[PDB]
Amino acid sequence: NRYDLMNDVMSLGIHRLWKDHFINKLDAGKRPNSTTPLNFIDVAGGSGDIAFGLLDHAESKFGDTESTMDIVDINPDMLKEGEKRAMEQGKYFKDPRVRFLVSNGEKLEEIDSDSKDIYTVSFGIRNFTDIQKGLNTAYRVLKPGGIFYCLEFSKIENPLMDFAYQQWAKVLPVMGSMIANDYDSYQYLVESIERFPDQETFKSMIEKAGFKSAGYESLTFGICAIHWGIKV
Amino acid sequence: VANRYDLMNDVMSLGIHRLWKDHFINKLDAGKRPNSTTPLNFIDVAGGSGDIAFGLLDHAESKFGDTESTMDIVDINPDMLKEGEKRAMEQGKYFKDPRVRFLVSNGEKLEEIDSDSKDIYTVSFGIRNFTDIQKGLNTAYRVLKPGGIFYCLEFSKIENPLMDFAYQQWAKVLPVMGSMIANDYDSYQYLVESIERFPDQETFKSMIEKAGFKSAGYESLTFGICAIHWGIKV
Ligand SMILES: C[S@@+](CC[C@H](N)C(=O)[O-])C[C@H]1O[C@@H](n2cnc3c(N)ncnc32)[C@H](O)[C@@H]1O
Ligand SMILES: C[S@@+](CC[C@H](N)C(=O)[O-])C[C@H]1O[C@@H](n2cnc3c(N)ncnc32)[C@H](O)[C@@H]1O
Repeated sequence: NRYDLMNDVMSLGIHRLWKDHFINKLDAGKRPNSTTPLNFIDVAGGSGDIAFGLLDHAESKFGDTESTMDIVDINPDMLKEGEKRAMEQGKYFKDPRVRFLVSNGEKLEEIDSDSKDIYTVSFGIRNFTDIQKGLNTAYRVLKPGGIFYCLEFSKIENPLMDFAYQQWAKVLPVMGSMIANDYDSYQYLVESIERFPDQETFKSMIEKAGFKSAGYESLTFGICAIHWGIKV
Repeated sequence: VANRYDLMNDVMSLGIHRLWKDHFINKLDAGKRPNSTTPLNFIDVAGGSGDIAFGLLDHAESKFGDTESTMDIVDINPDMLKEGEKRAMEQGKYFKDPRVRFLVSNGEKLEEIDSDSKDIYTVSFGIRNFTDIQKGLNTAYRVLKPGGIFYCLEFSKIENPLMDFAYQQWAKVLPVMGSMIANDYDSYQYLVESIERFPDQETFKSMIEKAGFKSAGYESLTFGICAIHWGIKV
């Protein structure tokens, strides 16, 4: 919930709409005239907004109740909350299709090479101590024709909006400290967005990982962005 | 609609509003004691979603074993009360319960609520939206029994100058991000202005005393970003 709250606050809840757009744009899932089940992997899943979102979208639009989902997070306490959310909604709790896994996105040692059709990472890759290694691991995990999809904060192009965002980013750790004694969380959040490579640099890092037909779509003037790539 | 209100609460308090509400319920400490046989009559106003209402009944059950006290959840917005009924259904508690009623009504008048029928009156972050605050306080006095308790959780005036300074920068930038990210300057500016025009701790206390309440008082929370105000009928 700590990350849920910071995402709610930083984006004023609009991250929900970014996630809805992200899922609809990817448009992943087993088509009705096919019996091959897709193997999803959602890295840095946390409470599971994307993982459950992908599964829900695949069912309602395609009638897919076959595809498997691996939800991966480095933090066991963050993962548990995802499974805790799964029981209360009562849909993906104790489901053979859905696996919760404690693992580092830079390694993913438990995952087999060339085993996954769809890789997603949503607002998590910026927290990786090594972003490139995580991108290389993403490539390793996917099989030919596999789609990499990333939702993450980015660079705001417009100077006025960026200037307003910087002040927002300045006042957040101050307010987080005074009200919630949470300076470190908000400062690390703000600094992780600042350090993160812009739309073009990140695209190059995705290409450097080995992905082809790589591109991006800046959302809400580039406060965040959707990056993609296809294997081979 | 209720999601929108939960979001603005999270954003303005940075998620701390849940700690305010838990302190609010714990401080009130309401419920039929195990040495008593008389159930209490609760009224909750301007909280159709049920955050405080469900919390009050849960607390009374947990601490005292009180599973008999009645609760009237009152909101002017029918959409908010639908969500509360949806919450109660999905919760598996307080849905289709004779103890719990969901009622459409204006908090300034509470016409469907009889005089001297309630033991506890609670309003949480809703009274600042009342077009006339005094009318709401007078009505709260009317529905309460002798010995009835008025309890209020609402945004207030910050008493810590450094917290105030930080808040003023917050209040300026927040609606700007509202306009830029959410395409919604109005809601956030309206929220900031509704907090600004609300009476301070001493003024609101006076208004509660003008309603007729005795032994009135307040406790500032988080440097006075919000406050708990109370009053006892006779
Ligand atoms: C804001 S959340 C993202 C949750 C969810 N994907 C969303 O968009 O709301 C960040 C999550 O990434 C996880 N994380 C951070 N570093 C990681 C790493 N190296 N490998 C896997 N997960 C990581 C954190 O534990 C945290 O739960
Ligand atoms: C932000 S919410 C309250 C937040 C949360 N549900 C709680 O009680 O802590 C404000 C609520 O007060 C209600 N409200 C506003 N003006 C009112 C009035 N004059 N009478 C009754 N309810 C009112 C609104 O419909 C809205 O649902």
